[PDB]
Amino acid sequence: SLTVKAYLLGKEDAAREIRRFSFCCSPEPEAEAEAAAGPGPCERLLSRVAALFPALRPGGFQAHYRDEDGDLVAFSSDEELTMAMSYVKDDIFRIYIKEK
Amino acid sequence: SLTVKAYLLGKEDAAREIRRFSFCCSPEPEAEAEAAAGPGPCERLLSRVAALFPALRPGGFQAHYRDEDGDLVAFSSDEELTMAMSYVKDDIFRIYIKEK
Amino acid sequence: SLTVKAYLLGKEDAAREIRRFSFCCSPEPEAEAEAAAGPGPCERLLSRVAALFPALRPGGFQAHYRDEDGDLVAFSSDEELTMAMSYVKDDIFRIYIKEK
Repeated sequence: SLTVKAYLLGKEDAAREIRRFSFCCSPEPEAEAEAAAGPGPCERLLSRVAALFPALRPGGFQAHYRDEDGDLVAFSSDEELTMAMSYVKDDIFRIYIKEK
Repeated sequence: SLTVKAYLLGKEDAAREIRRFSFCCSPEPEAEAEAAAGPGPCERLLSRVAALFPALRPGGFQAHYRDEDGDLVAFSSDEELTMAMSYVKDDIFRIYIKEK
Repeated sequence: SLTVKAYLLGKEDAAREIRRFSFCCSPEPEAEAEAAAGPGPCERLLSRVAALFPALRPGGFQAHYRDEDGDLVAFSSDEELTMAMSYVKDDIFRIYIKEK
């Protein structure tokens, strides 16, 4: 299991709302194309953040993760998630949620 | 029939979105308590504005109507609607929508 | 794999020597009693620290790990290792080596 921490950013980049959800270490929830048609972790995470942060649009936001440099990188692909977890050594995945 | 015009207000009180819906001249849509349990026009209007203006909360907004003076009066009662229509002579009811 | 960082402490608790070794995520290196006769991780770690820190005795030292409070707890049992790793979220296990 891996708890993912999300940080909501308003206009002054100030923490509006905080919420976390339990995630599986598994690559993807489903295997069939009826349930995985390419993505998996990204589409899963972006789903929870939507229901968790109703303050903004359901799918009208980008999640930005810090890199080795610290800069924000708006991720939106499973390939980018596998990389983002490579940074964190612990079982906590922090990310910066922003509404488009 | 009576078309109700709503004006969405952001932070700078600037018209974000515009949308209208056809309303009935009738007092209330239903008569039974299963369908009218006190309110009628207010609850009906506030319902449409929610589905029409998804940009904000479903029921986390107040509709303000101009008076004889011009000032905004956040209405939220059927008794206030019957009065608001008394101002307009035409078949067009304008109101200022604001998200709480 | 899990890199274990060790910190050598002299008389003034000052970092004398620094050295790291690659460890396996596995419970124990061997299964037979000829190779595991109770311990496993502790006996393995304490073995490397000895060859790595020849400055002191081969088996005349105690390794102290920080707890939730931060205090040092001289560990010397496999049961204590499994717990020590539970603190660190990353893949880096830090410990304070002291010669008896």
